[PDB]
Amino acid sequence: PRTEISDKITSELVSKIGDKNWKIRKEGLDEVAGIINDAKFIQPNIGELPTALKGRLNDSNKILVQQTLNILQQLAVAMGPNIKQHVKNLGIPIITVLGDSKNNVRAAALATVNAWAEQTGMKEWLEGEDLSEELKKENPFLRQELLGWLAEKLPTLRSTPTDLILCVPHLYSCLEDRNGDVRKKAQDALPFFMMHLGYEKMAKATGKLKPTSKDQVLAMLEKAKVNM
Repeated sequence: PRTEISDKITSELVSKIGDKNWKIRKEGLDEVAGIINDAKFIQPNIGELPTALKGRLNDSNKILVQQTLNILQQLAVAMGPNIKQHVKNLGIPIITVLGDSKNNVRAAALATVNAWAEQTGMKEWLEGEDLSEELKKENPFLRQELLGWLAEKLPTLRSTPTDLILCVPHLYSCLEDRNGDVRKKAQDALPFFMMHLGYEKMAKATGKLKPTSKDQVLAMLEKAKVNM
């Protein structure tokens, strides 16, 4: 079977990963990468590792954010579909890294959520309020990347996205975002939202907008109704 590595996740190791000295944090993360690669395939119980890694997704040293993202990629491949058990606790915090100002860090975060989605499908990622609460944030890097990801994943869903409607008010915010790339990605995503929600549901959601915003969004909606 797969190897259980929970007993490798010791108090000593978790303590190193959270140390105040980056060299000791790095030593801890280096060890974790080695443990997973040597096991190759692992059981889903990874002790307190998720708490330790969540704590490094905003490390002051960007190389340790990158190292943590690579370890999260290892975990998806090594654990397989059982990594679904960790999506809400550990996967969603990866989404916040799409808001990094460093292009190479954002790129690694996107690759990481895609590596997980290959194992888990998109259902857990789109369920409930968690993703919409990230899209809500006025970070143009986060909005851009998340809208791009939605446009790519929405036509491939194996389960109806129950809570896609929760993203809609923030999608509409993005249609008028200050950032032009955000506006472009929101426009790209619009028809893929509509394929699941339908026009009337999306048109109803414009009620909460100010009259000027409501007017432009409805016009964008009419045009996407061509592709229906």
